Amino acid sequence: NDTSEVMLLDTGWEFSQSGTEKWMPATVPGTVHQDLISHELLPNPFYGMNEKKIQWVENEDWEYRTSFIVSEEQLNRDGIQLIFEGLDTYADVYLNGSLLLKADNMFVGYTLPVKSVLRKGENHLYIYFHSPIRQTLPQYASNGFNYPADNDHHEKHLSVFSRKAPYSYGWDWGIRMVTSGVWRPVTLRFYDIATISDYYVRQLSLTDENARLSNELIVNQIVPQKIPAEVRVNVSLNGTTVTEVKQQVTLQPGINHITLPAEVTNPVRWMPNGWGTPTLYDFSAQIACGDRIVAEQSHRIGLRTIRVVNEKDKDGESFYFEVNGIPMFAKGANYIPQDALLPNVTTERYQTLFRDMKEANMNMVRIWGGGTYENNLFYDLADENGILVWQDFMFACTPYPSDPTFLKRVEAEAVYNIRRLRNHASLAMWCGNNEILEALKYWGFEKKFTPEVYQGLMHGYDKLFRELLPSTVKEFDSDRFYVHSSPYLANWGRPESWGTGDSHNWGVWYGKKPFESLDTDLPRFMSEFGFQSFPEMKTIAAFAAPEDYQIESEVMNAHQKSSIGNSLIRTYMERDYIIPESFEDFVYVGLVLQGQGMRHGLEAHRRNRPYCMGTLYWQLNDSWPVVSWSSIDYYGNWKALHYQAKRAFAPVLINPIQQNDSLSVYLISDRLDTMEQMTLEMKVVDFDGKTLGKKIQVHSLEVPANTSKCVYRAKLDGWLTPEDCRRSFLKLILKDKSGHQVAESVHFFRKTKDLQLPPTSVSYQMKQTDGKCELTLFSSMLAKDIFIETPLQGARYSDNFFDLLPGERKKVIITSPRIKKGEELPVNIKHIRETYK
Ligand SMILES: [Br-]
Ligand SMILES: [Br-]
Ligand SMILES: [Br-]
Ligand SMILES: [Br-]
Ligand SMILES: [Br-]
Ligand SMILES: [Br-]
Ligand SMILES: [Br-]
Ligand SMILES: [Cl-]
Ligand SMILES: [Cl-]
Ligand SMILES: [Cl-]
Ligand SMILES: [Cl-]
Ligand SMILES: [Cl-]
Ligand SMILES: [Cl-]
Repeated sequence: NDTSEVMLLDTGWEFSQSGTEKWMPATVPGTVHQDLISHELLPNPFYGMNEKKIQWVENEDWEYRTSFIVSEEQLNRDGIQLIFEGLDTYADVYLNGSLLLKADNMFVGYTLPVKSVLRKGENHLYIYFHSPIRQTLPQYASNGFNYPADNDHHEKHLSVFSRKAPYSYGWDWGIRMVTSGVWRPVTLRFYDIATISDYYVRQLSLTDENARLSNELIVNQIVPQKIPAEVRVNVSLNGTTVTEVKQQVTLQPGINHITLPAEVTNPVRWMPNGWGTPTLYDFSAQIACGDRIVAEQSHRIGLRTIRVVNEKDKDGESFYFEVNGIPMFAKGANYIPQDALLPNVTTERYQTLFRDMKEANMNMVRIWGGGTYENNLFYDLADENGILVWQDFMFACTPYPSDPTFLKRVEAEAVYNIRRLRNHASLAMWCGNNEILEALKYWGFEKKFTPEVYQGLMHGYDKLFRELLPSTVKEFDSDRFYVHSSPYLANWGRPESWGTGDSHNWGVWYGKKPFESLDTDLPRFMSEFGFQSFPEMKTIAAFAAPEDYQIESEVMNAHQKSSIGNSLIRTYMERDYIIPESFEDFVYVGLVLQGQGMRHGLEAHRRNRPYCMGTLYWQLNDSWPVVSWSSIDYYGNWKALHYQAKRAFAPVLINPIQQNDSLSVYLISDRLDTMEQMTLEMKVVDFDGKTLGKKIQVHSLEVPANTSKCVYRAKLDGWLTPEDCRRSFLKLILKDKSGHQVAESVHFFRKTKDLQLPPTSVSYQMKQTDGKCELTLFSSMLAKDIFIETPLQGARYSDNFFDLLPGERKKVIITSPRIKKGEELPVNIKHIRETYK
């Protein structure tokens, strides 16, 4: 609500491969690749072997153009700014014969004063995008060594020279699409007197009784006179004013700094997912000049404390988050770009992914440093879903340059994004990079370079990650934690270091260690651990013809970038499952495997609180159709791992853990309230539905807030025979004093491959309407790890990848806007015994 007028330059753009004099319609925001696809000038880059066929684009320059009209009335506004929220990457901006800007950083928004260049009538904007490959060949040639960036899929590692999304050059789950273009919106704003260049709501203090805020405004006045104004900040909640403050000023030409204190008595705090409401106040700053509101800016603000506790202690060095005074065990995942082509990621897709996180009970997401600083919508959704955000700076897995020019470019992206993000309730901490010091010290790299260059890399590390970035956080976001790297010291190979900070476990997967190692190999905080899976068949069909379905085939090694890939999946599967003959059935067990194995680790982490205070698995999501460590595939389909993470992160969890022919049962709660007079009930049930022995009852159980506690141990010997352990399972239920159920769990006493699973039909009734299909499933005998498979991309399930227990009916709701009444939903139910003879 101000007097400015904004024109979106988001239609009527054209592009041209440089020097062909051929122009065609473009979509802006967008990418060169998508503009080509859309005129059938590229094949589907995700389909089959098209990866090799699309690389040529990275070697060309690309130009974009648009025309707009400006009226005499508009040209008579005091000020007119052209805003680029993003240019990828080396971009020459020309308006009406003027070079406005030589852009050189994908991660920076540019605000350009243009009134003096604009013309009544037609106006011509041209943007020239230099190939970031050809732009940096001479830079590389001058360097006289290749930076060891193995995820840059090219002999010459040119990524490290450019402030560009690292993953664009490739990665061990990624396609190489080194694209260009106007990747975020272009707006022209026509205004009077000034704009608000920045609005920071700085929390000075927070108690139950009062919140103290400093409203800090930078106002850019574009007229040459002194202008009396009143600054106003309105604090509102759900449309109702809570407090109003104002301040007389006389704005000077150029930058003005304005500071207004405001207080909220009896503040309603922002809570993370699980602990209550993620309450957001509306803070609105207005600049009023007489009758007219010349500038306004708002932020949604959450009133909370977040402290990162990173202190020497008996165990080494703690690493945990205290939210509103309470240690909060972190439960979430590492997030990567949702697409090879970032502007194709829509509002719906961002909303669905946060629905996926919130429904799996997560309270944290790490924006890993080989992606982007996410758009404003991402942080807004993290705010309104109660997800803490761990923000890496966009450096990952290689040393980077540290020359003055390079540092100046990084300082600019750090100041831009810190100011862009520092008003979000969700933002919890900054991290300098992903695994750069680990890589410098341990991946070797030392053996690859002269000592001279090595020493240059080591001092270069300090200049960027221990000086420039920490000092910048201290200046612009002084109450947020910064750490130079994840992991900061813990090395997976060095068990003595595990008590010290966050860990990236590479024992599971790279080191081939069994999932069971995660019960003994305990970190203070798991920032990264993971396991691959092939995605389900409807997702393979999207990139592969039926001809092409094989475990180490051509396209199934092309769709794996890790190279050890498909082999590790078979090696791990054989330990716990019978390997099926059919590709389809192997795909299904592979989803089950990744699910069970990772859930086991996620449970170990919560079980070992307080020693361990969080787990973020690698990885939530995918950028394209591919074999990856994801829990959600590129089309939004939940793998078994997503259902399993949800189960393992449930606020109260019954965790039966069997080691050394003994069972222990823990009760784990992340609730803020302590539960009293609880009963654990267990009974041993055979795969036919017959109870073995008596129900076991443990009464008088306290479940204190934010603890893991053991409530029952029993040696297996004398309780069940080896034959029994292959033939039955443990059913566990937790109930309050009044016998109402608050949690259940199922426990198997042997590896699935060692189970005597009876042959069985899962039968179902199906009630199908618009958008919806309600299945009632039944099997008189145990059906293990059932997978209700439909060919409908993106279908959501109330539940899936669960055991259907003997005799016990189970309701499952499947939903999709594409479910039409009368076209019966194709449904194929798989279970483990079905996969071998
Ligand atoms: Br201007
Ligand atoms: Br400006
Ligand atoms: Br000032
Ligand atoms: Br955006
Ligand atoms: Br060298
Ligand atoms: Br530091
Ligand atoms: Br055992
Ligand atoms: Cl504070
Ligand atoms: Cl005043
Ligand atoms: Cl040397
Ligand atoms: Cl609960
Ligand atoms: Cl176990
Ligand atoms: Cl329940």
